[PDB]
Amino acid sequence: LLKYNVGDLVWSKVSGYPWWPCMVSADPLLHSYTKLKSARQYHVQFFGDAPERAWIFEKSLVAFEGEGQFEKLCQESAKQATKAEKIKLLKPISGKLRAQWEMGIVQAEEAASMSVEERKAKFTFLY
Amino acid sequence: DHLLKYNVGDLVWSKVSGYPWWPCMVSADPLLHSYTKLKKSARQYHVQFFGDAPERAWIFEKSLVAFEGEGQFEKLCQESAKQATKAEKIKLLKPISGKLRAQWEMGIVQAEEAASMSVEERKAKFTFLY
Amino acid sequence: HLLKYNVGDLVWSKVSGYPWWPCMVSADPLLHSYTKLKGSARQYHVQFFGDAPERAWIFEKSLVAFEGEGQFEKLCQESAKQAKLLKPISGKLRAQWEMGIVQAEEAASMSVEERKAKFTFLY
Amino acid sequence: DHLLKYNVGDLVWSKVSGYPWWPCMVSADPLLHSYTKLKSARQYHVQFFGDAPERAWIFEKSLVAFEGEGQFEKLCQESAKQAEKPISGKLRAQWEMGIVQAEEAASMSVEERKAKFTFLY
Amino acid sequence: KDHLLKYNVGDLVWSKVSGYPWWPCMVSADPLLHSYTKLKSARQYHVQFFGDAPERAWIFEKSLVAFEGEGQFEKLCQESAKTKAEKIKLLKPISGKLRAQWEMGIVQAEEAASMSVEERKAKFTFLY
Amino acid sequence: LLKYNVGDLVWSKVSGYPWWPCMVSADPLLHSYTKLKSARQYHVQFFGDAPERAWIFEKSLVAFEGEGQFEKLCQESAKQTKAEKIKLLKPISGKLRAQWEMGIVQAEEAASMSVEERKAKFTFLY
Amino acid sequence: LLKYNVGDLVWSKVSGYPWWPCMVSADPLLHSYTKLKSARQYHVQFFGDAPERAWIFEKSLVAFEGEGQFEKLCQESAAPTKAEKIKLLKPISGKLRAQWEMGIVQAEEAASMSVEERKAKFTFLY
Amino acid sequence: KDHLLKYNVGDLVWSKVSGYPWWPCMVSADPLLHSYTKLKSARQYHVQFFGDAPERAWIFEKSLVAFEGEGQFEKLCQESAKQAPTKAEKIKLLKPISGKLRAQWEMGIVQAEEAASMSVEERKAKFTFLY
Ligand SMILES: O=C1COc2cc(C(=O)N(Cc3cccs3)C3CC3)ccc2N1
Ligand SMILES: O=C1COc2cc(C(=O)N(Cc3cccs3)C3CC3)ccc2N1
Ligand SMILES: O=C1COc2cc(C(=O)N(Cc3cccs3)C3CC3)ccc2N1
Ligand SMILES: O=C1COc2cc(C(=O)N(Cc3cccs3)C3CC3)ccc2N1
Ligand SMILES: O=C1COc2cc(C(=O)N(Cc3cccs3)C3CC3)ccc2N1
Ligand SMILES: O=C1COc2cc(C(=O)N(Cc3cccs3)C3CC3)ccc2N1
Ligand SMILES: O=C1COc2cc(C(=O)N(Cc3cccs3)C3CC3)ccc2N1
Ligand SMILES: O=C1COc2cc(C(=O)N(Cc3cccs3)C3CC3)ccc2N1
Repeated sequence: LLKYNVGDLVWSKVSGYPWWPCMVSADPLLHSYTKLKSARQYHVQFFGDAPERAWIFEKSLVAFEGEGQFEKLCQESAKQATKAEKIKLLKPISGKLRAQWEMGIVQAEEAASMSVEERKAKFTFLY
Repeated sequence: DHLLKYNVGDLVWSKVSGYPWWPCMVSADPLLHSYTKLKKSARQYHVQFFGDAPERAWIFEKSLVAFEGEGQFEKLCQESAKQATKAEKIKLLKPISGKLRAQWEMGIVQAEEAASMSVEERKAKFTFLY
Repeated sequence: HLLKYNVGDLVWSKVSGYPWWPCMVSADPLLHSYTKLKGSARQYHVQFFGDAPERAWIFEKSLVAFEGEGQFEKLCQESAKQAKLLKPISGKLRAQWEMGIVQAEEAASMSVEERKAKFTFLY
Repeated sequence: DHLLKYNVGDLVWSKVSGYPWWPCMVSADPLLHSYTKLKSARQYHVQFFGDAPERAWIFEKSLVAFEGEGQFEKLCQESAKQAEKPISGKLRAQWEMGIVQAEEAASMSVEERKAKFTFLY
Repeated sequence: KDHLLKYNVGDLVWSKVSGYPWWPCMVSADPLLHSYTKLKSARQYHVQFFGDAPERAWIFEKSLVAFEGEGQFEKLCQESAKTKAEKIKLLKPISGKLRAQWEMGIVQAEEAASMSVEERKAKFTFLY
Repeated sequence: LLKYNVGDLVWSKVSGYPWWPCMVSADPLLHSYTKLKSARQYHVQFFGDAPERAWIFEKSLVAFEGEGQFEKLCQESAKQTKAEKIKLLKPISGKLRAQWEMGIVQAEEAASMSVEERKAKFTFLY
Repeated sequence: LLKYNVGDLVWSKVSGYPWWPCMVSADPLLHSYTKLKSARQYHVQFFGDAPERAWIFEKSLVAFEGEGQFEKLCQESAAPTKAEKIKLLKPISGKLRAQWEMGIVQAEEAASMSVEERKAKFTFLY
Repeated sequence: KDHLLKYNVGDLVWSKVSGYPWWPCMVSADPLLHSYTKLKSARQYHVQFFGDAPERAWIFEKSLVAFEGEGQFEKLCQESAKQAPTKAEKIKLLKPISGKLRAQWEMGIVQAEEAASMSVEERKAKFTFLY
């Protein structure tokens, strides 16, 4: 009766980073995909050419449908945020990070076009 | 997926001609990314053979039996021998030796540890990287 | 423009003591060439499809363009007439041969560039 | 493939905002297995040459066919006029390493350079 | 004989590197030099930093504290804080990528602590 | 109170193979080095250029001191089936003789080291 | 008649970094260890827990004897620019100090070995 | 230091292992022990066997011959069969290699001949097998 399961596509918010396309996965060492810290976390892998992973709170996850959600996610996170935080959040990503974000989105949209089992077999990053 | 006999992470015994019934786990093809196919008229599942030197194959459902534990192996042998050629029966009942006996034993140890786990955890621990 | 095969082309290869095997023409990971002349008679570097991949320099005379599994029967009967060969493969080798066929038929359903990017075995 | 400006193995200079024009090679995505796509505007997948290789989907407008190092000065002066400094340290070394790899790759037939310089991922 | 040093291979410690928070670590052998401790008059131990992006270093014994759990971190910070700029920096709570990796390390160290030293060595020794 | 511990050098006997230079190690997956199958087993790594690993019974392990033990191990195993004895005393050849030799060279180099150092140098990665 | 050869231990200077313990090695892709750019360069590998590599000019290389040279290298490098001198003499800290220290430890162990043995142990795989 | 031995790291040799044909090899350091030669009264060298499935071994100097090219293989076989006092050993030695082993032997020769066309430093950097 949990909201997300292994293979589910999510957007994750990490402070200092834009909403990033992710996939819920098992921790390569701890072999769990969700845990309690009173507050639920899920283990995610960040999509793109330089993959990363983290334990992200459910409050910082939104179900991924496509790229078109990103604008609303920014404007909603800006309205919920400190005067300096809002001006920082609405600012568009550039350079290396813009390319990697774009690469992530391309991988996530390709993953979305697949059945959960097939995308787990293709897009689960090996560690 | 909820409609097939087996799913990714399920533990099965696989029979390959010339080999004993082997402890396996149903898994995604590392290249083709499918775990089952029709060869439609006959279903196959992609399995990984447990042990210190892992292998993988597409095995017909007719050659798969749900894994419960080591105690099933004797019945599987005696049933396969009764279903089998005069030379095939004498070969099937003969107990495994050397390198293959060790690797079979190692597989059994891995399968029994995998069986003591929830499907999600065993997929995350026992899925062999290729 | 004069070679019969190019990198990414799907072929059947015959190695003495083995059945006609589903392969793909590839570059040598060290020598970086896909074809050479042994001496008068052309060879191509191929990768044998399956769960346990291998590679070799095979003579053009031992290569046939891969269309699908349906060719295997004729390849056997033709090799037998030119010569054990007619006897069907079993055990581990039958499984690996089957796995190769499955990989080759998936590779055949793809554009040459995509199949090179997906099925070129890393060494 | 015979209809696009670039193909797998072609050497190009790539411009990424905040980075100098970089010696690259057109290649297939190691995951998606495509080398070009449309986003109305064509992109090509490239690998950045060097001792620490990277890769990206770059628009055709930000790619220039690589001939040699001698082009870099003009590319900078043209990119400055269209747009408010010479590279140093770690980045200067890695850029230099890319030039060395790209110029070696340019001295080879497309098939051989694909077999030698395609970065494994 | 190893039974004479304060720490041994597999022991869980907190390590302090200037500009970084007290980090959950395990004492391990150098993957190249194959030693876990050395003298520089002053003893050092080779450690691995726990997390999703593992690192390693030769850290002085003076900068190591035996790991019991996360609850020690607050005292370690307040004691390290007690240079004017260094104190204001030390007491400040970690954010972004580093906070996530620190959290991942703690999760790994607390799992490792729930194990016998032989098992934790076999599970948590990072390959190099 | 166990006879062997992680890093200990042993000779292992597997039916159809000569007594082989090994090291007691933790299973890369199960993370245990010993188990009870009433009869104790230890997880070992076979030394050589093509390393292998297995769960071997304590009855089939002998503490490794050096190569000089091999002759006695053969003659004792032979004394312990008529065909099995003639096979056991026969000296190894080809690929297997080379790999056995490579194992002994690695084991003797491992023996010249403190247990911690040999664990850090000779534990095969899986 | 080249000053350096594969396996030789040197100090390399890269702008914005302290003199770093290296070892001359062949380029893992281009298979050359030296080239001319007029001015000779050597391919070096930077010692440490996070190894790197580069083509460094001979003018920015000094034969490595030991850590004791570092102080003189700094004071000699300390640069017509007033800001450059104050930044060069300043001691390294944090992550970089640890990795520099790890490099020195590796270079001094490499120095205690014959060239062939150190090439077989310390050549970083790529 | 290493200027007095017959072979050095990077040198191309043919190696004879009982039950196998004379094989194209390169003298290399042991990936673990980091030595390329040792005494067992009799000198051995660490070699890597060329081919698509590389192997390595410590081979006695008596079983090594400096590699010049493929053309030497016939004489090496003829010399080996003449030195082999056993009647069965001679008939086995002169027999030509087949199947998988013939292909891998061929692949080794192709690699060794490429390696021979290079300076010792370059061939060490290109053909030293990673372990
Ligand atoms: O290709 C990629 C994918 O992953 C990235 C993560 C990051 C990245 O730094 N983060 C923050 C992290 C938290 C835990 C570890 S990483 C994520 C964006 C939120 C930066 C660039 C990346 N590039
Ligand atoms: O560690 C292990 C696990 O896998 C093995 C498979 C085999 C083994 O050969 N097989 C047959 C195969 C089918 C196709 C590829 S392999 C399986 C027993 C039925 C032998 C030894 C093994 N040792
Ligand atoms: O999955 C696979 C793919 O490759 C194989 C090759 C072989 C196999 O042994 N060969 C012969 C070879 C010649 C050169 C190297 S290998 C090829 C079939 C003709 C056996 C099993 C395999 N299984
Ligand atoms: O050796 C190398 C090669 O690649 C590099 C890329 C970069 C580098 O950061 N970039 C920007 C990127 C966009 C997408 C991913 S990386 C490229 C120069 C434009 C920096 C240093 C490198 N060093
Ligand atoms: O997942 C992880 C684990 O290791 C890290 C180390 C560091 C990190 O940078 N350090 C400093 C180092 C000294 C020697 C090499 S690295 C350690 C915290 C003190 C940063 C992020 C990490 N993330
Ligand atoms: O370099 C090496 C080291 O390991 C080997 C094991 C074997 C080898 O086959 N065995 C039997 C095995 C039991 C379990 C898995 S392997 C061991 C000798 C007893 C053969 C050759 C080897 N070569
Ligand atoms: O463990 C290590 C070893 O290598 C490093 C290089 C560097 C490092 O960044 N450099 C500069 C480089 C030039 C070419 C590529 S890298 C070298 C010190 C001069 C930083 C940290 C390192 N840590
Ligand atoms: O591609 C290759 C290269 O190496 C091989 C070695 C062997 C091979 O088995 N040997 C014997 C060995 C002794 C020590 C380890 S291996 C060598 C030929 C004499 C067989 C096939 C090979 N294929």
